Amino acid sequence: TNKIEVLNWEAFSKKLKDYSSDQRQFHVLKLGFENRLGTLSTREELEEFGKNNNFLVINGKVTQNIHDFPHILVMNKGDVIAHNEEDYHNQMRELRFSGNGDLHNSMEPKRIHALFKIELDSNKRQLLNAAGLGTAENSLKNINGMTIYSHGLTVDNKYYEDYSKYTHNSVKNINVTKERFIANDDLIHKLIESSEAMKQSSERDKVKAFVQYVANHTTYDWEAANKAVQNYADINYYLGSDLFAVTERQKAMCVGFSTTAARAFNMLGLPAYVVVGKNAEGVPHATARVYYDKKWHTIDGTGFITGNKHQRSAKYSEKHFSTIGEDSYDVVEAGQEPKAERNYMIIDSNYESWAMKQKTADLLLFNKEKSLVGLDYIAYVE
Amino acid sequence: NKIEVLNWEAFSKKLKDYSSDQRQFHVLKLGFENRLGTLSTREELEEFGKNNNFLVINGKVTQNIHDFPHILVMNKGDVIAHNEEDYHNQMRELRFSGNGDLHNSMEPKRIHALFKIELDSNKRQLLNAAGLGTAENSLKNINGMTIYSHGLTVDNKYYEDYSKYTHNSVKNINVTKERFIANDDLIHKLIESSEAMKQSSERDKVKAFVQYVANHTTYDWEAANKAVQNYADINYYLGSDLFAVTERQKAMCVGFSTTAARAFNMLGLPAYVVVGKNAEGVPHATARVYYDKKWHTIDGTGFITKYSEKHFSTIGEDSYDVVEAGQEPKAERNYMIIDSNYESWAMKQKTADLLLFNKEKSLVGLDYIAYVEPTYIT
Repeated sequence: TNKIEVLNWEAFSKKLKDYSSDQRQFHVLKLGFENRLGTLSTREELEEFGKNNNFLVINGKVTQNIHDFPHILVMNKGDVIAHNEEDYHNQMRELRFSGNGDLHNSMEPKRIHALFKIELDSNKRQLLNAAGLGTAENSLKNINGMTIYSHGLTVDNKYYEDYSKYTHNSVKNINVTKERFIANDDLIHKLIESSEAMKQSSERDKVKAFVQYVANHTTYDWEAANKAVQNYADINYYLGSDLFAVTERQKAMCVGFSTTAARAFNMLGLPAYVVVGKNAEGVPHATARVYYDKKWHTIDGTGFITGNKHQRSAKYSEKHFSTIGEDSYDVVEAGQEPKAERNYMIIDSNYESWAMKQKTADLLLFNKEKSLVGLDYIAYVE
Repeated sequence: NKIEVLNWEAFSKKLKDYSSDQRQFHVLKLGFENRLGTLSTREELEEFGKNNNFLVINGKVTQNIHDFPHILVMNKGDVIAHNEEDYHNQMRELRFSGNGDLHNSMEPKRIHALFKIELDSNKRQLLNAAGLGTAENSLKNINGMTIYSHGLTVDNKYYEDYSKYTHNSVKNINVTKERFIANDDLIHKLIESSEAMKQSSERDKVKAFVQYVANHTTYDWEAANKAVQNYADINYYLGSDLFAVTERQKAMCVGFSTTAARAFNMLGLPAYVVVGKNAEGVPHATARVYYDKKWHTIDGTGFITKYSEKHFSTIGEDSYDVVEAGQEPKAERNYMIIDSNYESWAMKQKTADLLLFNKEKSLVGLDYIAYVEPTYIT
């Protein structure tokens, strides 16, 4: 009866070149999945599918003619094809748990397939659910002259997919490569360009311009900030706070804003670092400290959060006009305990005295070339 | 001073040579202030050898630190500076975590030395100003000689925070049959402790178990509150899966219901897990459980930040309207979506078969059928 060969991309590609040399695009079906894995796929994209899938040849045929278009059949590398009924029933005798798979590297749900009808019925799936487990759903594909049936082989925690989204989000921003970091520095450079900060005369107006631009093109993450004030554990806090938040994600919280700003200011020859303290409403906050016009300043790049105002005291007036809230924080020295509990930033004066005297490009530590003021400029004078 | 770095094989050779009598070691890992192992065996040392190499200092394989033998290890990948210049070369250009081959692992690497090396506060302030971090300065004084360590690779400064999410996301999936069986054992302990088997009637077994579990498991009100705030949260899954009440000892409705359903099938009380809305109109889950000739809705969700007998009677048992799979609820309040055809099928099964796996952990053996209820008066 019907034969099925399982080949990898190398072997399959050979057969493809023999039986379909003129064919340039292919649809691709993956056994166990509703939608095409690929539509109008090229041989390069086929090869890419070959990393996680093997290819099927059925009765000598490399493709299935479906609505007059060649379809390639693939399946997950750990899947099994039951040869006959006896084999299938051997295979389903005992629940097969995901963690006991031989190949350690791939423990996503495996499937079993057969040219005869196989399924796991709603009763068995209800019992799996009753043990907190899940397993891939029933499905089939009608092809040329036969039908291939599929369903879960391994059982696992029924929340596997939900969890695995957290796996992905938890790793996509760590193990950062030098390439990733340089590309981010490019994103910052582009923010600097778009802000037109370099077109400003004074250093102060450079700051103003960049801060206002970023505030006008980055979403503040109200939800995550909300959950963070009620110290509720949230991966979104980190996604809004790290070096990729305003640049890649375009959605950020205070630490994100302040880190992107500090990086940008150092590029612009304006000695900067990130500080933390508390809101004028007592809630934990973060800002940048930036050196310009002979002084270290507190710059709050997220000055739109608090609906409630608080004036006073006079140093020396509101007439010292700022439209980015320059130096509106009290400062607390690193080490010293905060004597108040609102409207302070914890600064480090030794570091500030040190930083203002360094070559600004050195302050970048790495990728020093992206400095916009060369490699020798020092902000401090006399 | 001489420091030599050995994998577990070679080090085991030398340990056999010089410390055969010692069957337990404490284990210090360079760059870490706590011990890595406490009274570790050679088994556990071998496990340590998967991600760490072993230090041999001036020929010695073991150290007397507080009148007990200690072994020094360090992460594979960590580097040793031999002199000031060598140290400068290693540090000359930022080393990013993701640029190791490695092939494994990609955890922060550290650099070590027998002379003073540190990443001072200035440098860490600049790293911080880049959104970057690296391992802390650290120190071990072994026997008059001092081993200095600090971070070597740099990465996203939230590396540790993200990695807790990585860990929590994978620790409960790729479940092994051994893990599943051990979870069944945890459930058995809950049953024993609940004294449910020592009750006379089915209803009392159900009440005892549900009560005990709801009284000895933390209800995760935060996760629940955020779930009704439709704020995506890994803690929902941690409070909902099969390890929630058993391992985590902290759960929401699906967790309580799933553990209870499993226990009831073990106890010979046909059970499955159903969803719907509680009396407030918010998404809830319960267990449907067969006993006393009827299918019942059992809501065993706890309240501890006491689940009483009154609560069981008025809320825990049969307090929901049932709606058939496929049908619309009367209001969006106080209903559970059941499968009547499934209920009819399951109640006639050998209850061990309802467990699908680890059937020998059935507390009523292999032949128990709940549907056997042959007289009217009971």
